[PDB]
Amino acid sequence: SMEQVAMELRLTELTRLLRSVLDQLQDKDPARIFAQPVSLKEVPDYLDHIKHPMDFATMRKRLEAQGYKNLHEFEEDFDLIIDNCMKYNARDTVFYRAAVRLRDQGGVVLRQARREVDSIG
Repeated sequence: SMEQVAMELRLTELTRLLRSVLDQLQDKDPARIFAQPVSLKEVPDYLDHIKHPMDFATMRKRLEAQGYKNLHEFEEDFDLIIDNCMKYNARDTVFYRAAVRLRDQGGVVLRQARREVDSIG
């Protein structure tokens, strides 16, 4: 149907905007701490601690399959990256501190993304 096409075009355009958001957030992680999944070879107990692991590569795979239907879904995954790190790692660690800085910096980006998503529809 034409309606299904129009819906698909909106999803495609959302995907464009989320790719630009994703790039901007990942620039706020210049150490590449959150770039890839935590390795279960190197952290064999991880899944005993963290039930829903997340990282920027995993988000990028979902994004490229047009797997985020709305900004809320995308933000959920970004928040997992931060929140998982802040639980597994202690306050005095480079990992935790990196997550705090990513959260603070990413907030700004996400605030305007929400306005754009609402504005353009």
